[PDB]
Amino acid sequence: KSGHEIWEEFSMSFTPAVKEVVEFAKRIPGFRDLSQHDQVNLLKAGTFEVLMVRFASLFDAKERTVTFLGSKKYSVDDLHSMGAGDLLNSMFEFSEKLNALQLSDEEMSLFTAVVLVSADRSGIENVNSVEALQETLIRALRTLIMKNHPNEASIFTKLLLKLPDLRSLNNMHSEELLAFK
Repeated sequence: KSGHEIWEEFSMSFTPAVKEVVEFAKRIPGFRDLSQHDQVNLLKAGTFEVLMVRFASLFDAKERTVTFLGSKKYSVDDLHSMGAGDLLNSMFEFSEKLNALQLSDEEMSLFTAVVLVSADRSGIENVNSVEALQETLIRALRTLIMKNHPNEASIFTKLLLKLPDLRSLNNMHSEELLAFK
């Protein structure tokens, strides 16, 4: 219910959501050909970030209300009372900005590929391999946004900036989330 009891609505979700990530990444072109080490280490290390990008749809910047799977609604303007970490706050700010970007289906999910393969290299053997792939996936993402967002160019680089921002969200707020299973 009340104050910080909102983590039960976000709780239940996103750890079940862990595995949607693994299949998604299964469809990523070239992923399955990376070292079995790295693929999992990369999944392990960027999953959280993929969730961030992916739960941005949960928030309605227009109505300033996130809606969890199960569809109980709150408000970023209420629950910042409510004791609701400051995470879901941080989640607000990030997601409406990325939401403003008005990506498309095809784009939003390519961006997401690039975000997984961009995951912290720390646990990774073949980084030179993993950068080959990000740089390729980051190819398709340049022309698609130039294609679909022609005098809207900036969207491309404004996406490359979201990345350490997610880096940080991850290394700031991870401790309390994926550790559910």
